[PDB]
Amino acid sequence: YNISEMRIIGDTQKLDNELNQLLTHFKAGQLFRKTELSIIEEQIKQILGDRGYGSAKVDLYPKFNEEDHTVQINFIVDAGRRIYVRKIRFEGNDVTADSTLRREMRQQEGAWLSTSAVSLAKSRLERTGFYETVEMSMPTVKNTDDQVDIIYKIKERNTGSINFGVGYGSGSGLSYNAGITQDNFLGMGSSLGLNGSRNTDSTNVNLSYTEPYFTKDGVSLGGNIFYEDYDNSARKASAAYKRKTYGASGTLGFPVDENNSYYLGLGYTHDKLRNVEREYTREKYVNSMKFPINPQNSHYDRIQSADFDLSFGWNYNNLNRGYFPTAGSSANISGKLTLPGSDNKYYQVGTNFSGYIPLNSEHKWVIATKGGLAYTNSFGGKEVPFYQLYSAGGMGSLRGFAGGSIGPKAIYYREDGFKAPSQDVIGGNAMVNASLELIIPAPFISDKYQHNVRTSVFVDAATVWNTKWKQSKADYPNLPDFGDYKRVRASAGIALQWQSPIGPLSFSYAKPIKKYAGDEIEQFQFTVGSTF
Repeated sequence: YNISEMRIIGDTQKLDNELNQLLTHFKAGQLFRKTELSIIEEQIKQILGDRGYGSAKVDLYPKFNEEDHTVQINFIVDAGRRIYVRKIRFEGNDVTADSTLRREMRQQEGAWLSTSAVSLAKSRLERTGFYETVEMSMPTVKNTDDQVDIIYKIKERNTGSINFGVGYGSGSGLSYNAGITQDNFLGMGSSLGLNGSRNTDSTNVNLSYTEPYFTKDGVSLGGNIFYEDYDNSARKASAAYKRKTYGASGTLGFPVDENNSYYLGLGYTHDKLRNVEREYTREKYVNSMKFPINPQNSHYDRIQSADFDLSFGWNYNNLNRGYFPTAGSSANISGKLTLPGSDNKYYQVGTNFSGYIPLNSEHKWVIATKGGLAYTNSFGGKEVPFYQLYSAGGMGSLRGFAGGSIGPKAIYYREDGFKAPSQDVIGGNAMVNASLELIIPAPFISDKYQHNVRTSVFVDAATVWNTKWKQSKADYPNLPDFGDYKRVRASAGIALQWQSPIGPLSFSYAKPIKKYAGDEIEQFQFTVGSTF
């Protein structure tokens, strides 16, 4: 029954200082257990470990009194010699690189052994994915004595992957993508990938190179070269056009706060447009760039450009979970700008926010909110390139409205012309959207699989306008004020989502609470996706 005191006995070398306090566990009745005496010993043999003494014998050998019924516990500490690390080396690394492994090393050479930063480095080596096997050695550098080399013996491993996805959704339709990837290319710890994918709207091929380092301090250098073939002809986010673009880009990533990060990028991009059936606001751009038109031609003599751009962003993530966060928030601040050598001459800036509030110790009843702000303008007597405009609608912006159904309408030519107001969304340079939802527990489902599904009731609301439409306002008194930010739409609905064993399904039934004439309403919306 119980214990008197604990004086921490043993040897040697001023260890009794940081050993004693305060892991001696002052007192509060001083209980004692059979299996709870194992780990306390380990706590001490680690304090020595970081200080140079790996080998350490901590012997719990308490002697009890059968009269006073008071166990006098005793720390019997054999602290061994102080182990000095000469140099660390690797073997089995046939393809890798002394570099690529000696980057995850924390322990320093010609320095006292710290068996933690050492033991934690073998853990850092694993979890990279580069090796199947990582194991360390302590051989003692004969003759010396008391010095050690610590070797890391790795088994290289297939760091090449191939991957496919297939998916279907209300807007987007049938989607698939494939990609091929070699990590640790080529023993340098970077990653090279080939990727391609298909929407109804585009096919996009993409070569990308990622250097996680570039600076010792973790700054990343991403390279990307890409081709996109966009074709918009099947929609309502008509004001259809065809765009073919190629480009290439380097972007610097900065890993600051685990919850925060920045990036800076430069990129060159070349866009080529065909079709483009010639409408009012677009013409303003076509002329802005002084390409020719010449009626009786409908459509434009094809349009081309590049486009050196600068890019900066900031990324905040709290979010207590990968998917279905239950608390925390997340946010982004991003900006694009075209540089002196570009055509086009414009800038973009954006901001999103998503946050989650639980009403519960439980976390089953959560209130979530989301808001986004997007704004483009141009300069140098140039208009914003019309294919760079915003629209809202659909999951992600305004449920119950079809994708890209919210924004300024096109006005095509009817010779005299530009008195053929259309339903087609041509898009705008200012977007705001926000959303508020109550996540409630999923009925019928549960209890073990109750995560994996998220039921909710929401209100979405969005608005897309053209800031410059004032210059064109009169001349079209019988069309709405396309420059009025107040022509906000909104909806309310139920929304189900679930992470099935085949991939993520998410559903939505939404009814509009505010629409405008000619708005395309798509109440039921859903996506379905799989990856292999």
